[PDB]
Amino acid sequence: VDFKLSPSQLEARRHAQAFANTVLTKASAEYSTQKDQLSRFQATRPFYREAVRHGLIKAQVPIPLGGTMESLVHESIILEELFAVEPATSITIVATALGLMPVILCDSPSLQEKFLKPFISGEGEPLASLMHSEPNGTANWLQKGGPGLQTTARKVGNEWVISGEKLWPSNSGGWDYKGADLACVVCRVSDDPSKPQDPNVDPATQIAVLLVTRETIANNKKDAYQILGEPELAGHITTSGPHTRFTEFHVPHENLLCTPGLKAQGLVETAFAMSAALVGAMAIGTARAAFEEALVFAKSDTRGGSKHIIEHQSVADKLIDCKIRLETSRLLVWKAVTTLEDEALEWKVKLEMAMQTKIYTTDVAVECVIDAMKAVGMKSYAKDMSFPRLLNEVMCYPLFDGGNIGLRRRQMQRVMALEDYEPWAATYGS
Amino acid sequence: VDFKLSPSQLEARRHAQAFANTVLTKASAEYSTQKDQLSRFQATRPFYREAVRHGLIKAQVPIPLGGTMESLVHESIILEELFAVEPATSITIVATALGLMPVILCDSPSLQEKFLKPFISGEGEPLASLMHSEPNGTANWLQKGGPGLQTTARKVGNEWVISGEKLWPSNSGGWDYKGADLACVVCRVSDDPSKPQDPNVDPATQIAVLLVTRETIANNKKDAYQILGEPELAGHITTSGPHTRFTEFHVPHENLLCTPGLKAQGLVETAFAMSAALVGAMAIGTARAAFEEALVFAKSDTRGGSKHIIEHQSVADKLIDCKIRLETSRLLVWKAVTTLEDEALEWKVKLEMAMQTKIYTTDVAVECVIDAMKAVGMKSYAKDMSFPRLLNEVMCYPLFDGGNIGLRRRQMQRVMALEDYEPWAATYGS
Amino acid sequence: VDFKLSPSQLEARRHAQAFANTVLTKASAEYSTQKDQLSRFQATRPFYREAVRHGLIKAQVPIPLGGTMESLVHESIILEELFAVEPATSITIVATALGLMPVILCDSPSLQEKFLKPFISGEGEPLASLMHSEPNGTANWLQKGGPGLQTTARKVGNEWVISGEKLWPSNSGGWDYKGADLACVVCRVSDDPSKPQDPNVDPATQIAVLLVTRETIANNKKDAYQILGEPELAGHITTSGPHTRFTEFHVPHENLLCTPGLKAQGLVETAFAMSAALVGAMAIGTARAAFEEALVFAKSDTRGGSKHIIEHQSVADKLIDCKIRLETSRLLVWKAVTTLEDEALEWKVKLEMAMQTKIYTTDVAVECVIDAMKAVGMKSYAKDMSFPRLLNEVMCYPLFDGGNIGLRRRQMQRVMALEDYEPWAATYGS
Amino acid sequence: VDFKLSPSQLEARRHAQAFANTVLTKASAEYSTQKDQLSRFQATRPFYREAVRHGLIKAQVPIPLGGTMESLVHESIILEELFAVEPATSITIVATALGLMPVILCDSPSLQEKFLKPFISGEGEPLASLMHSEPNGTANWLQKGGPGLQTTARKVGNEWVISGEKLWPSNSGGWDYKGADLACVVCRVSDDPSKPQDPNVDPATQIAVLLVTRETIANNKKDAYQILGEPELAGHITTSGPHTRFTEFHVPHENLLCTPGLKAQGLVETAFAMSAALVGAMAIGTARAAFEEALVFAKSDTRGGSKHIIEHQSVADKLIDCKIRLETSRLLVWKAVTTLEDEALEWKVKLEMAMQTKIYTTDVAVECVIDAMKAVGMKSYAKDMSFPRLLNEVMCYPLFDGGNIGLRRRQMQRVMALEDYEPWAATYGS
Ligand SMILES: [C][C]([C]([C])[N+](=O)[O-])N1=C2C(=O)[N]C(=O)N=C2N([C][C]([O])[C]([O])[C]([O])[C]OP([O])(=O)OP([O])(=O)O[C][C]2O[C](N3[C]=NC4=C3N=[C]N=C4[N])[C]([O])[C]2[O])C2=[C]C([C])=C([C])[C]=C21
Ligand SMILES: [C][C]([C]([C])[N+](=O)[O-])N1=C2C(=O)[N]C(=O)N=C2N([C][C]([O])[C]([O])[C]([O])[C]OP([O])(=O)OP([O])(=O)O[C][C]2O[C](N3[C]=NC4=C3N=[C]N=C4[N])[C]([O])[C]2[O])C2=[C]C([C])=C([C])[C]=C21
Ligand SMILES: [C][C]([C]([C])[N+](=O)[O-])N1=C2C(=O)[N]C(=O)N=C2N([C][C]([O])[C]([O])[C]([O])[C]OP([O])(=O)OP([O])(=O)O[C][C]2O[C](N3[C]=NC4=C3N=[C]N=C4[N])[C]([O])[C]2[O])C2=[C]C([C])=C([C])[C]=C21
Ligand SMILES: [C][C]([C]([C])[N+](=O)[O-])N1=C2C(=O)[N]C(=O)N=C2N([C][C]([O])[C]([O])[C]([O])[C]OP([O])(=O)OP([O])(=O)O[C][C]2O[C](N3[C]=NC4=C3N=[C]N=C4[N])[C]([O])[C]2[O])C2=[C]C([C])=C([C])[C]=C21
Repeated sequence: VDFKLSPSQLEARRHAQAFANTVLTKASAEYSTQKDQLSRFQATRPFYREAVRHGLIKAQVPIPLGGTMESLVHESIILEELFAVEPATSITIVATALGLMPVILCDSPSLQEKFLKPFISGEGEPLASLMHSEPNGTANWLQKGGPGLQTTARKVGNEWVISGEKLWPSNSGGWDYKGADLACVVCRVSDDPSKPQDPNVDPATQIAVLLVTRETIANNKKDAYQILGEPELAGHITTSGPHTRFTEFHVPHENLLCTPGLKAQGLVETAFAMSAALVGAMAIGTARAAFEEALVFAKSDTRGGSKHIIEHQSVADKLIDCKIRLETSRLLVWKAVTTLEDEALEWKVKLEMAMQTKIYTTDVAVECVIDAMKAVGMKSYAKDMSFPRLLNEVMCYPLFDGGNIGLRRRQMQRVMALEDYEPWAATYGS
Repeated sequence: VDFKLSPSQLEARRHAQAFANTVLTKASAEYSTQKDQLSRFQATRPFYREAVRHGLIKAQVPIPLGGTMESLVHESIILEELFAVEPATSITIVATALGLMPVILCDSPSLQEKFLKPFISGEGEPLASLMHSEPNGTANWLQKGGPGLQTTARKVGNEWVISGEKLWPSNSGGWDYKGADLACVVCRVSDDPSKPQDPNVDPATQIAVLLVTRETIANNKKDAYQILGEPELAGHITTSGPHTRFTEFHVPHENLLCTPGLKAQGLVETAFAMSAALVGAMAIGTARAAFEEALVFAKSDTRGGSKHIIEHQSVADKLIDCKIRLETSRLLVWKAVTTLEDEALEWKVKLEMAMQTKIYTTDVAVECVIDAMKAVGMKSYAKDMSFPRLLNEVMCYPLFDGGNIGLRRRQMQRVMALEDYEPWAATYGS
Repeated sequence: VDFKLSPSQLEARRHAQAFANTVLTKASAEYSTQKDQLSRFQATRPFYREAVRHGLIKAQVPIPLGGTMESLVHESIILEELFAVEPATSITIVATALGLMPVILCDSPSLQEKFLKPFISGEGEPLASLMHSEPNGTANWLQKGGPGLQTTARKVGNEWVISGEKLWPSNSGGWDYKGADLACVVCRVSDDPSKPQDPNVDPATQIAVLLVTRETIANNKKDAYQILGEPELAGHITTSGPHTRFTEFHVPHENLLCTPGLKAQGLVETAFAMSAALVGAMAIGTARAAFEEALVFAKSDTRGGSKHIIEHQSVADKLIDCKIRLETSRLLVWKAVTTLEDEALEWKVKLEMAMQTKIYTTDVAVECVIDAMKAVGMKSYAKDMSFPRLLNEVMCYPLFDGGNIGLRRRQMQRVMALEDYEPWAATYGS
Repeated sequence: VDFKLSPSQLEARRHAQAFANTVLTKASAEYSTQKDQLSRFQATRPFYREAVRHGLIKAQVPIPLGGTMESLVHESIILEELFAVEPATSITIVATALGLMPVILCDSPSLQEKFLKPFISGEGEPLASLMHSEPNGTANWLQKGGPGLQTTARKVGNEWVISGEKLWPSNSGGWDYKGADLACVVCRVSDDPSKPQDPNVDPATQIAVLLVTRETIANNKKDAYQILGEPELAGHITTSGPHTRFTEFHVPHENLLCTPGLKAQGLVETAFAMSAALVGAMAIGTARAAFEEALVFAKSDTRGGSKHIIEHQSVADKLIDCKIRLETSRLLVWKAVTTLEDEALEWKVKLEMAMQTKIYTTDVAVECVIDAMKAVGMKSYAKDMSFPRLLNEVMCYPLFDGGNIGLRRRQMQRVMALEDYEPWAATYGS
């Protein structure tokens, strides 16, 4: 085994560092002057445009599909660098990547070519979004005997009609709330939403994914697609994840990601599994920023003492703990993404590895930021340092992209409970 | 041994609750429309004025001195209730109480009856502040051979001349930056601030506390007392702890709190030890609000499932951990405050108990808020819930009023290292 | 609010200390030469006798019933001192107290008078045991639809026939496997053992507690009561809790503790709820012994350095954390035992407090011992120090007397799930 | 970046598993009957003999030196499989590897060829030991101005005379207390052991390593080399780490490992850094055995419930936490040993990675065994399950091979304090 980065991986890092260093660094000056979530988001459009220009959006699509993605390892390296500087715009990129994953994973060349085109063109500010989350929650969306998703779809002729509400999906409403360039709406098939989901059926067999573009939205009545609100977040204040309501929203049958059922649910699961693995790079990035800033401070400040505070064991212990969390996190992420790319491995093995990664990396990231603040002391509580922003943003990772308590841990539990569970299949094989 | 509350204490809670729900609840609507810390602080004045009218300020001065204080247990019960609703103004009350303690503890009836007059009248909005913290830090202010406090004082004629800068002292500048009604400036005696502190002289033996009032500031040149800035805090955004600079600031000798040296340092230590214990009440209040909001949510929301999330063991485990943290914390606080009033115990014993409380309560309060958020899930990240504000505010406790890593733990370590260390003196007597 | 110990409580500690230092300290030299669990337990008999003579068994019975129990706080204080020195015999005293509680709590004066007699006489060495635990576990014994207790009682004429196996009940077989002087066998009423429990009837309504004595066993066939094995434990190597098999074991109807059903289940719950609060005293005692031995070592050993290791911040941090855990634990236990004795509080509130105590104290105790060993270093791993023993014994508390994960946390979760759940009822009343 | 294993690495795992299953599993039945440490240690000799015959000893010496070690990753895999079954003998192999390390790392083919010969012959049961640890401790053996090592050496004619005592060195005395086939005694140069170390000279410059064989001991007076005792350990009851007291022990000048000073200290530091990295493999092996035993139990036992306990979220949470700690640990170890073999990275980087590994893996392994026990419940406390043994064995890891609190963390803190500290050098290059 080896951990020596290839020339292209080293370049991806270099390129990624130069980007946010010369681009993202100027982001705050713009959105910091906005009064609301949406305004802040829109203020980042120019920076997203640059991301596109630098080919960071095209890098989210596989080469075989006209993109420039090299591997999940390159992507993890790039994300770490971006989040280590500015999550703004960087989060918009990962959001788009998620929105594209279902199409990238489906087995319909014509569908991919048609919907991925604006993302591989390298121009404009194409936004993608995987609309799954709902106001009532989704941790139990696959619970047999449960209500199931409240966003339902029914086939009426050569088209589908969507009804329901979504909440949290990133960039779902695009820059101007008239829809994202591409949205994968996850729905539960139901000819009559008024009637509860059959408690005897497997919820996964009721899943359908409908591709919704700005064109789709413009072909519908205005009251068929509307944004009820834009949540004000504690951190990631420039991100958009509106509360959207679909009322008799018509979608062409040609926009069906795939045959409703297990195949559709499998695509959503695969997309979220790959995302869970990459979320680690985001947590590491944010946590690393705190660590390096505390490290720099501890090695150059005595706090009125006779020596740099890093000389005090208690301070060093905190920093040591931070370093270890980051190091173990990155290794787990790399192992996860590489495991996901190993065709010879069973999906259950890949899913477990991805779940572990998301759970661990997001939990310790919070601890790392807090410990860094304790080591720095009172000064870390003022806005003149990065810590205030970092705490609010790191607290999002353990909650988003499938909270650890309600979703990820449960998905992992399920796999571990299987009779043929192979604990170390991803390491020593079978 | 018993824990039953007396009618006096039960009344304190009710009054604290009534005040917090009638006055404090309306604070947000006022300071939320302000742009900066200072403006947000000034916006809380009408609320501080109401606190004074409710005798909350006079309740910070012991009856013998003209106040109406009943006990530290009453004060803790009050603080828990106030902070469980709105830290704004509440933090101002505790700040004034701290700046008052030095005078309350000194054995000079003359200074007391003179400088405690405006705080017991029950009129206006008198602010007191203990100016100790400095821009370079204070965790090593007593280290032998170190730089020592940067705020020095020298005797010139029949008055003292202060030179140096202070940073973080609450309400130190007052409502209009013209100085707090009463300020206890902690300085290091030095005839020449140009030369470093004598490395062969014990720092504590050179500590002096000068009382500075608005009048004192008015009797000096405008450039002798200047506010250099107001730090933007991540939490407790309505507090004021400016960066003050003293330049040949002349103070009457009659304003010396006590003899310079160990007696002055003792007053400061004692004041900070008492506040350190009461901080636990503030931490509990903040952490309780998070626990309760999460508890209510878990017993009323199913998150799209078939049952309330509290029925999920993982969720219950989180709520249970928060409950235990809050429970153990309140008991510790109560034990600490009582121990501090037990004149049958040596100071080292009281000190150690006070440090234990501050270290434990503030540390677990952070974990309690975070665990609660993880239980609630994604929705806890939206500002429509209290969690966003609670997280920011709670992260201040482990850092302020003497950080745990640099100050409190060191103070406790010192006592434990002593030859006559009595581990359980506060419990099973000495 | 008062933590001042009365003269009787202070006297209880002194008495326990004297007993521990004069008697318990000599136990090790006796059982250490035995090659098995039973033999080691028997070797402690000549030590239990002393406990009886000192009135330790009599102190397990309330005064109104002929005992000398002063209060649970006295018991808490006594157990801490006893376990801080030697778990041997001390655990046997706790075991007897548990086996006596059902009778102590029942509403049958005649029954109490009859069966408690040999325990309040202060003669010989009477052993009591609450036989509840079984080979298949008991965490789900009250689970509706589950198999329930595998030890069942069948009413045959004027006698009860017991069938099934018990495992873990402390000293249930007495000193010679001829049975404890008094055993409270918790059974599930079943007219036909070969048939599974009825999934339509609440398990709690089928619980019966049968009193079994050495006489009852003598009145039965030899193989109607047999010890199948004596588990070799990791710690508390002198305790007895055999695997017992009841085959057509006849028990006089008069030996029925009370009316089968909710009332019987109620007695078992209250008994285990009271012990759950007291185990905290046992955990504190074992952890205190580790902390004190690490503290003494740290204050007198430099480990080849130039100063006592307690001067190193990392060592101090460990000691500080152990002290806090011990401090918060004792306060919780006292609050719990005090709450349990408050006749003005609903059972729900008392049970909740008892669960919090058992969960917190036993969990934190394990960390306290481990941290003490890390602070001491390599030396703590040799049997020339007492850590090796403290580690194995402390690890028992989280698992025994109702495991935290399967039983205690679940009982607490249930209480919190209730619609009328009052979080702070035990502190601020209703 | 790649984690895939080569055919040789998989073969190494299969070979280790076969050896542990066909040989190590029979060790317990042999040493369990012995009464003391030495006797137990001696009972493992036949098993160590088999290890030799299986070439496991020769596999501790690099291929360029005539050994058969393929790489540190192969070694890490072998150790994990061995310790997952039986630490006995396995720990002996590890001890020998550390003892040979100083010679393996020195730049003298002549010395290497001469002293490594018995260990690569593939016959007998040769033991090696790195004698560094002492009765007074060694955490501050390099502290400037401190006592320093108490085992001193002085040059007399064409040979050296050793004076002092060693405590803990594994197999230092050999199978019959006549000495290990090879021992690297770490001494502090001093012409007069009665005089204190010069507080003006860097301790590292006075370090000397002398090679002592059974022949060396046999060529000295019986009173010059004597075992003063064999500590009884809580775990790893078959390991030997005598208390030796060199008295005017004469060693040939040619047996000097290298020139006294930083070079000698460098060899010790390097040897211990590599051991620290491999210790993680041992911790993983032990923790893995606990995890797997609890996993199997949780999937096949309902504990009197209606479903396997793994179906309970609190139980799954414990197993998930264990799995994650194991996964992150193996990855950190593989990364560490790989970093150690990277000739492109400077020492400080390799050292930092090695310390992080020892610190994380050993600490986390303890938590894993405990969580596994809490998951299984009461049954884990009985010796009919392996948990009791695993708990005692895992607790040694955080303390031995350089405790984390006194040595490892201090070594890491030293590196991080360096002005040229490159946090991510091992990952993203310099
Ligand atoms: C993530 C994403 C991004 C872009 N990235 O990728 O990075 N985003 C998104 C998108 O895109 N899309 C979608 O759809 N979405 C999203 N988001 C949202 C989120 O993710 C969500 O919401 C989450 O994650 C989920 O939620 P949660 O929280 O996890 O769940 P719920 O349902 O809500 O629940 C809550 C709670 O409760 C409990 N539970 C429940 N259930 C259960 C439980 N437990 C146990 N068991 C069971 N069964 C728990 O506690 C939970 O937690 C997003 C967001 C944001 C902010 C951003 C920025 C982005 C995004
Ligand atoms: C608190 C108060 C209030 C009002 N109350 O009472 O509630 N305030 C105040 C006042 O009033 N006054 C004064 O003076 N001040 C104040 N503040 C401020 C604070 O408190 C301070 O600043 C703190 O606490 C302190 O600081 P810290 O951080 O703790 O310390 P420093 O110096 O800074 O340091 C840092 C760090 O470093 C380290 N270290 C050092 N040294 C050492 C160490 N370690 C170890 N060892 C040693 N020796 C550590 O890490 C530390 O941490 C305030 C504030 C606020 C915010 C408010 C609101 C209020 C107030
Ligand atoms: C405790 C006692 C003493 C004397 N004191 O009090 O001190 N002892 C006894 C007596 O006396 N009696 C009786 O009866 N018993 C006894 N023991 C025994 C014990 O306690 C028992 O066994 C326990 O505690 C119970 O068990 P656990 O473990 O807790 O449960 P189980 O069933 O077995 O289970 C296990 C596990 O699994 C799981 N889970 C289940 N289920 C569930 C779960 N989770 C969740 N959820 C659900 N549902 C968990 O993980 C659990 O853990 C005793 C003992 C000993 C050792 C001694 C020394 C004494 C005694
Ligand atoms: C390890 C080894 C084996 C074989 N392997 O490799 O696996 N072994 C050995 C050998 O071989 N050799 C030698 O030499 N040794 C040995 N060992 C022993 C051990 O390792 C040692 O001893 C340890 O680790 C070290 O110790 P510690 O504990 O770490 O240190 P001290 O000095 O003792 O100390 C203690 C304590 O204190 C404190 N501190 C001190 N100092 C300081 C501190 N803190 C802070 N700072 C400073 N400066 C702390 O707390 C510490 O901890 C061994 C063993 C065993 C058991 C085995 C089985 C084997 C072996």
